[PDB]
Amino acid sequence: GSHLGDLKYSLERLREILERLEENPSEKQIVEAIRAIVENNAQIVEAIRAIVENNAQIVENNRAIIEALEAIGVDQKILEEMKKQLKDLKRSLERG
Amino acid sequence: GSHLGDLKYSLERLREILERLEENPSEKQIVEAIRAIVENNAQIVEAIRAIVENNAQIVENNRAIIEALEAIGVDQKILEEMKKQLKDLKRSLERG
Amino acid sequence: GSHLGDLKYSLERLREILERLEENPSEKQIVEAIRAIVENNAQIVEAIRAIVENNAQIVENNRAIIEALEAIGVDQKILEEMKKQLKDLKRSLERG
Repeated sequence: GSHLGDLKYSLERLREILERLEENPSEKQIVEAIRAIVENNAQIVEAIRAIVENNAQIVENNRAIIEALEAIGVDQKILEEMKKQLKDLKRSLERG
Repeated sequence: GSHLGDLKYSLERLREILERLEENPSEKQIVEAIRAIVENNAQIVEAIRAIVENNAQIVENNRAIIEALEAIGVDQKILEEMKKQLKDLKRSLERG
Repeated sequence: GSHLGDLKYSLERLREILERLEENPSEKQIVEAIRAIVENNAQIVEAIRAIVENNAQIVENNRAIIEALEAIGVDQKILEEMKKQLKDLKRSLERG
C-alpha cells in the first residue's frame, strides 16, 4: 500500500527543496522539486486508495455486527435504519 | 467525489513525464509535469475529503450500534467507554 | 492534523496558477505553482495520515463492540469471524 513515515519524511525534504528554489530559482531546483512531488504523489495516491478499501471492510464489518445484533433480538426498528445507511455508504466507497 | 482509477492512472502518466523531464529538462516538460500534478491534486484532495465525511458516517453508525447494544441489556460499563471514544473521534473528523 | 477547507481552497488557487502558467509560461509561474503544490502536499499528507490513525480507532471500537456482543450471548460463530477480520484490518492500518 503506502508507508506514511516515508511520505511525511519526503514531504519535509520537499519543503527544503522549495525553500532553496525560492531563494535561488533554477532549472535544477525546479526539476528536483517536481521529482520529490511525483514520488510523494505515488505514496499519496496509494494511501488514499488503500484507506477506501479498508473503509469498505469496516462498513462490511458493521453489516456483520448488524447481523450479530439481530441474532439476539435487537429491535429491527433500529437495525433496519443502519442497514440503509451501510448499504449506501458502501456504495460510495466502491469503484468500478 | 473522486475516481481512484483515473487518479492512479494519471499518477503513472505523471511518472512518465518526470522520466522525460529528467532525461531532457525543458520548459515544456516542466509545465506538463505541473499540469498533471495539479490535475492529480484535484482528485487527491477530494478523495481525502470524501473519506473523512464517510468516516463521520461510520462513527455515527457505531453510535447507533451502541444504542442497539444498550437496547438489549449490554453492561453500560462497556458501552459508556465507547461513547467517550466515539464522541471525541467524531469531533476529530468534523470541520468548521 | 489537517484543515480540509484550506486545502480545497488552496487547490482551486493552484488551478488558477496553472491556467496562468499555461497561458504564459514563465519561471515565476513555475515556482509559484510548485510553492502552492508543496503547501498543499503538507495538508494532503497529514489528512491521509490522520485518517489512518482514526481508522485504527474505528477498528478498535469495532473490537470493543464484539466484546459487547459476546457479553450478552451472541453466537461466537459470528463474532469470531469478525475478530479475524478486525485483527488483520488493524494490522494494515498501523505502521512501524
